[PDB]
Formats: sequence, structure tokens, C-alpha cells
Amino acid sequence: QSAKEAIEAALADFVKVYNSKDAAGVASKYMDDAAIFPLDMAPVDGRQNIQKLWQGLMDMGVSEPKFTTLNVQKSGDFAFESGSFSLKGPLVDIAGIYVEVWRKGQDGGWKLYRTIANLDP
Ligand SMILES: C=C1CC[C@H](O)C/C1=C/C=C1\CCC[C@]2(C)[C@@H]([C@H](C)CCCC(C)(C)O)CC[C@@H]12
Repeated sequence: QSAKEAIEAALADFVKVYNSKDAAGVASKYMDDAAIFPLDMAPVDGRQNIQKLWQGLMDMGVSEPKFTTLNVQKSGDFAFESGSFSLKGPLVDIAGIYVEVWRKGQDGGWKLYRTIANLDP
């Protein structure tokens, strides 16, 4: 298993947990001091607030998440990722681009540390 495949597997699980409507499970995939920065929108800091974000999307009926990993570079205990995303809202397409950093755990699992994303118009 390569680094890209490892990240792709991590995101595949992310998708499954989201689709099970388990916002806490989604939030566990982040470091506690992780942060999401949606450009031209309010930053989201810490796992607790990140859980609220994903719970909010669930509550709004947002579905069918897809996260396409384009490029991955492993650097020390970090993995640097470029990708795209697409979701569906009540059906409305919600899509865009992101870059993000994962941190490898002692257990060998990857967790999200930093995400920067932008929504297409
Ligand atoms: C349009 C909606 C639905 C309606 C709401 O009012 C505003 C809004 C939020 C969507 C968000 C903003 C935060 C950043 C999000 C959550 C993106 C993620 C950060 C994308 C990266 C996902 C991952 C796991 C690869 O790292 C996807 C949708 C984006």
C-alpha cells in the first residue's frame, strides 16, 4: 500500500462513516487540534467544531460525498494531499478543490490535521 492508496482508503472510510450519519465518527478522523479553512468563509477550529460542521451538513440533507485524491506526498509523519470534492444538496451540486495535511498516528492510522478548501460558484 502506497501513501496515496493509504489516504484514499482513509477517505473511503470517511465517506462510509458520513453516509452512516455518524458525525462523531467523522470527527474522530481528525486530530483534536485540526482545522478546516473554507476560503471566503468562516474557519472551523478543533474536532468539536468540526463535528458540528459535518453534523450540520447531515441536518441540511447533504449527501453523496465524493473526495477525489489527485496527488499525495509523504513527508516525515505527514502526508500532503491535493484533491477535489463533490456533494449533493436539496438536487444541487456542491463541489470544489482542496489541499490538506494528514498526520500519521502511533497506531499507524492517518488523521486529518489541516484542510484548505474552496467552493466553486
Ligand atoms: C455548501 C454548504 C452547504 C450549505 C451551508 O450553508 C454551507 C456549506 C458548507 C460546505 C462546506 C464548507 C466547509 C468546507 C466543506 C465542508 C468542504 C470540505 C472541507 C471538503 C474537504 C473534505 C475532506 C474530508 C477531503 O477534507 C465540503 C463542503 C464544504
